[PDB]
Amino acid sequence: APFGTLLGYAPGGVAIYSSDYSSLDDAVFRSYIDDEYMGHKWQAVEFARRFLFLNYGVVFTDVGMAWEIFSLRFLREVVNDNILPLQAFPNGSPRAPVAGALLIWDKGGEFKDTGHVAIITQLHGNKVRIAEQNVIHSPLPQGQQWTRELEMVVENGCYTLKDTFDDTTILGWMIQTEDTEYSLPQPEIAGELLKISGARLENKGQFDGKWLDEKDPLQNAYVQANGQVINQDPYHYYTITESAEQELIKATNELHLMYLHATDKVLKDDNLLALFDIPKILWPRLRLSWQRRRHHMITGRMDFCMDERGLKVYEYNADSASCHTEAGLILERWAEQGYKGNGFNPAEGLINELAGAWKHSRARPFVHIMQDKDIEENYHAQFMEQALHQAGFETRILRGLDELGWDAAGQLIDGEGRLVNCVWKTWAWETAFDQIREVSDREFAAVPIRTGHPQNEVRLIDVLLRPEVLVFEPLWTVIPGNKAILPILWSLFPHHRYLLDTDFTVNDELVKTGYAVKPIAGRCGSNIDLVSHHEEVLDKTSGKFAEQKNIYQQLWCLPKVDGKYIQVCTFTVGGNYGGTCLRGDESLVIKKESDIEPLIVVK
Amino acid sequence: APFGTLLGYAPGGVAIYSSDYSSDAVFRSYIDDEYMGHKWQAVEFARRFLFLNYGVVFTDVGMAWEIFSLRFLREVVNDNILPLQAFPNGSPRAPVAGALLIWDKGGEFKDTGHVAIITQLHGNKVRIAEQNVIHSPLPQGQQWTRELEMVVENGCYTLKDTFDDTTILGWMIQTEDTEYSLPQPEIAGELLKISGARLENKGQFDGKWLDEKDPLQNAYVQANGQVINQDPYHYYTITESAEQELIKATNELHLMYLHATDKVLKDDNLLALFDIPKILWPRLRLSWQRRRHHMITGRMDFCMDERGLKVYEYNADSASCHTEAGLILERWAEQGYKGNGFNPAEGLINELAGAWKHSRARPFVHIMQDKDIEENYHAQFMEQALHQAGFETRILRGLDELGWDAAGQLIDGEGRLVNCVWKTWAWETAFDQIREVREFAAVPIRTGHPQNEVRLIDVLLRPEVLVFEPLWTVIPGNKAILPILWSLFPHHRYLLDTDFTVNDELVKTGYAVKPIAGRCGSNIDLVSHHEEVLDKTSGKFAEQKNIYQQLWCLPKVDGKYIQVCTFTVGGNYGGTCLRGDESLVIKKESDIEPLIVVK
Ligand SMILES: NCCCCNCCCNC(=O)CNC(=O)[C@H](CS)NC(=O)CC[C@H](N)C(=O)O
Ligand SMILES: Nc1ncnc2c1ncn2[C@@H]1O[C@H](COP(=O)(O)OP(=O)(O)O)[C@@H](O)[C@H]1O
Ligand SMILES: Nc1ncnc2c1ncn2[C@@H]1O[C@H](COP(=O)(O)OP(=O)(O)O)[C@@H](O)[C@H]1O
Ligand SMILES: [Mg+2]
Ligand SMILES: [Mg+2]
Ligand SMILES: [Mg+2]
Ligand SMILES: [Mg+2]
Repeated sequence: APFGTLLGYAPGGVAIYSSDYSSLDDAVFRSYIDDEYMGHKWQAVEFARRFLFLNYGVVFTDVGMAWEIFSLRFLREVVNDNILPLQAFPNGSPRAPVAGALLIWDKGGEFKDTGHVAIITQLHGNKVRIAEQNVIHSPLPQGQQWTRELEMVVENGCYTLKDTFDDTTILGWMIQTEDTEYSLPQPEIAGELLKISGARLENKGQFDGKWLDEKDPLQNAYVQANGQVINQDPYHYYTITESAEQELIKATNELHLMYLHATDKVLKDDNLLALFDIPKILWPRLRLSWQRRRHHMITGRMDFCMDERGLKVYEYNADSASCHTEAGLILERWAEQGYKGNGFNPAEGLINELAGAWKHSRARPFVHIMQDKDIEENYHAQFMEQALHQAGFETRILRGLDELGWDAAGQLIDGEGRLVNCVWKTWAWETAFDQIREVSDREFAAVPIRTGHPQNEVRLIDVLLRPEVLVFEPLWTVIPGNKAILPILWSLFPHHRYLLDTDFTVNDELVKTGYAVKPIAGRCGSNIDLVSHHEEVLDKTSGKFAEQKNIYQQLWCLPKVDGKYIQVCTFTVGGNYGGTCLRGDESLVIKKESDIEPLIVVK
Repeated sequence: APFGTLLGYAPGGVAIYSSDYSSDAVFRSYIDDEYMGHKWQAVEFARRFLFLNYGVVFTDVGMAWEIFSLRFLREVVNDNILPLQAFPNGSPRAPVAGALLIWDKGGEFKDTGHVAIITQLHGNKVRIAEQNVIHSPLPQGQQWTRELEMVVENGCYTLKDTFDDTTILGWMIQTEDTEYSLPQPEIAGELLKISGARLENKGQFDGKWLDEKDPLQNAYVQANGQVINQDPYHYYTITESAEQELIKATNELHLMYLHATDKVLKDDNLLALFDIPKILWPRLRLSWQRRRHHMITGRMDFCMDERGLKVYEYNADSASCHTEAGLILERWAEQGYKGNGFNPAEGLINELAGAWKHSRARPFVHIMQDKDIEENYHAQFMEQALHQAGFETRILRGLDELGWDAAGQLIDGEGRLVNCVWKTWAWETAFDQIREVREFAAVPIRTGHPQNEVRLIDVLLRPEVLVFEPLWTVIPGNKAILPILWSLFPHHRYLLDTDFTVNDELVKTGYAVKPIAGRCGSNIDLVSHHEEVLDKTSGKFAEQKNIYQQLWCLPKVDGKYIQVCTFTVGGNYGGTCLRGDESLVIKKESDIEPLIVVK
């Protein structure tokens, strides 16, 4: 049957289409049910997820290949962002494969690389019936709600299934419950596959002069701020196994959910929100932003620590994040100029990933881009405008605020006399939050913004907080961006493998392990204080946030490879993994002036 | 400045438009799916300000002065209810900024009254931001319309308006602090009495007073001939005071009811009390979330009299008697009424059309009714509203005309895909078809069948089909919610103590036993405080769970027991009607009584 042909339904009346493409017949491939993404039309995963959502209102995180599903340990309940537990069971197990359970196949034979995922509709005395997409492309029998039957075998309490193929491996089934009995543990990876490795290029004088094309305005923009220099030794680059990246993608999609699951919890209790030191006048605004703009986050960066010790996360820059051009364009150019290998730059598709985000965002036709007057932010801004243009939107880059002004009534318009109602800022939300605390001793009934002024002096706050102006990133991003959320994440996912015990007061265990003091609203590594268990200040950086609240996070020093400390950074575009990049530095603390270290994933 | 001209903004960037009409749906002001008011009255700005700045809103009200009588506020993002206090102009409680300032109708603010927002409080005056008082631009960047003179004498704060014939009721603050505040006003039971009357038997109803060549009117006749009740020359009346009361009571209980629904769907232990097949629960939740604002109409059962105003149930699901108060009674009054009074359910047809316009319903709506000449006009009365709303309709009587195609897609007796459906059928009926059956992995509906034999669930629970009323409505329409409303709003003036067991209290006051998912007064058991069964009705729900509601027998005016019913159209009062009965139990076979409101 043709691609998209309704072949029939599964229990509850869930459609099953023919995913049969054909070299004889890009965003339209996204399957959505309202604002919730189901998958890719019409893979096995898309159906599996849509089945669970339409029938149980739950969904499993984003996954590259279907076989990967078997490694997940939880599902998300949509209507409340609540996380439920998911258990795994091997083929041939005491825990019986009940109807509604997930059945996963491992890449192999009939499912060479992708693997497979299906749903069990009904169990029997010696056979189970299942529903699945992308494996059968012919219209099912009228009324039959299952695509294939599988010979089950019950022996002394052990349920085993035999597929209808002779070259496929049925991993097992998955059930949503707290009863861990008979289940398999959460797969931890071999630390050795997580270590960072350094390497060098054959110095054929590849980066001796103008290797960065200055014809390209974007690259020339980069130079204007950094010249023809990415990092000290441009002939040296690090690498990570494909196994390691997979891990990163995994830990990125998972921590994203966790972060939102906690963001949603904080906005549901004034006792927690009260900890982020955010102007009480904005609380209602935060909650509204969280509710109506739940899926509007464009991108964010996650700081990690990776090596033999395992993978841990330092912070999640969900509000403002740079380094997009670096791992995005410069490195591509770097590789294109000097890397003659088989590896690949993990951020070689960030621009495209962004355009996709913007297309599916509800941003308006014309988007004013707000940046500071730092020539250092010119390329970051132009890098995004490019993505925006690729998405089709129209833009105009605003440098500073001198161009803004109000009409007679009080409407926010730009220099050319146009109305500003949708902006993408490079400005941190915290900066706007400060223009509020300046006049904190006044009793204002609402956020103190100007809708008019003699000198026509517009302020950052007089824009981002102007009700009818749509902003990216959404206001709620400030919550998962504030480090005050770490203690809560630990409180919610205690002892999680990617987490570090964090608290507002140097508790007891932090003491015996050492810890890092970090301002909740900081960044660029400012005012960071590392204290080991021997109560010795391993390092201390200055900064302006020296007067904010702090949080204490169990120490977990960055690894040192080839004379530098290497931190790993993954990107999140629209909630899913978007790429990776390294940030090396002489000190344990990555600061603003750290360098970008070329990275190549090898197989 | 002409209509809808931006004059300026209030603190927080809340626009203020010129509501100069001198220069029909287009007038509704929204912010997303949430209603803000009528463009561009005072109430509109006041509400939009509270929603934009604090994420809260206040219930629908006829006039602005009516705000002062409210005692709650709804926080959108969580459908949670917040307490609101009212203070008189001259109260020790200073009028802080962000508070509502209500003007009682009078002088400059004749019949409407008025409401504004206190932006900044000084020491000798205050500044406010209103909307329907001016109509000219505001000074460049001025975030306030007027400054009012505040006088402070011995702990008390007073305010003088700029007009000499206006009356300032006071301000309102959302606080738990109840000091200095005004207790919620109550109405003298004497105005709540239901009076009886009679028309001049000039012989106006002795023959064919029903047009009959009006598909609707005729439809009605095919089921009941030319009769509405026993004596067409007798009617009842209620004061405008009582109607406004009935309206206030409706709007409030509606919110109260959804607050309980939102709660029920957030706690498994609670939802478990309704006996709704677990398999559906996820659907229920999903429905509440996505269909929150898609309810079209519901009906409330009230006991009104000197004693006060109590509500028995809220038929949020399968309504009824719409045509009655809606049309027939209009043909009644038109035909035989002379007085100045009016029918409280006249513009019901328009209220529904309005609700339908703003519903997200698909373009072609299939109307599903059972095969009873009785439900015909109810279905055809609704169809007319849809048509006035611009939607296309096709009435399906029974499930025979339906069928599937090769793939398994639902279609009507003309091969058209059925995707939008307004049902008269009760959701509980569908639920039963699920109880009839295996450890099914989902709602057991059919997508194919040898005889092409479709069932009710095979339609209502089919994903791509958009049903009205949405699934979540079965919660507020299930009597199990009563015990919860009591737990949430203890001794609320409109609620009656209800429990799933005859607690001590009920025993002393007497009670009514009623099946949680029943209707039409089926299996109703009324026991007195003497412990004597006052009345009993048999029924088809005898076996399901019950709840006990403290007895509170309907009044008896002119030989019959009069019960009052209010309609809800889009979560707001849509009209009123009566239902008399020889007995204390209103049933499916009870008559409708012409109701007239007089001032
Ligand atoms: N001849 C022109 C006279 C113009 C008088 N303008 C005085 C304005 C005064 N204060 C107001 O307009 C507020 N008016 C109101 O109270 C009115 C009545 S339709 N009600 C509505 O806005 C309905 C709101 C709606 N019921 C809701 O619930 O939000
Ligand atoms: N718990 C920790 N253990 C060891 N080093 C840490 C820890 N937390 C932070 N650091 C170091 O400090 C730097 C700054 O902390 P980070 O969490 O990224 O905040 P930001 O960059 O926003 O200031 C990191 O890049 C890392 O090198
Ligand atoms: N607490 C009560 N005290 C006295 N009569 C009651 C009480 N509750 C219900 N009734 C009577 O029983 C009838 C049926 O109850 P109701 O709550 O409307 O359920 P339904 O009409 O759906 O069966 C009402 O119309 C009313 O006359
Ligand atoms: Mg960092
Ligand atoms: Mg940071
Ligand atoms: Mg009822
Ligand atoms: Mg009733």
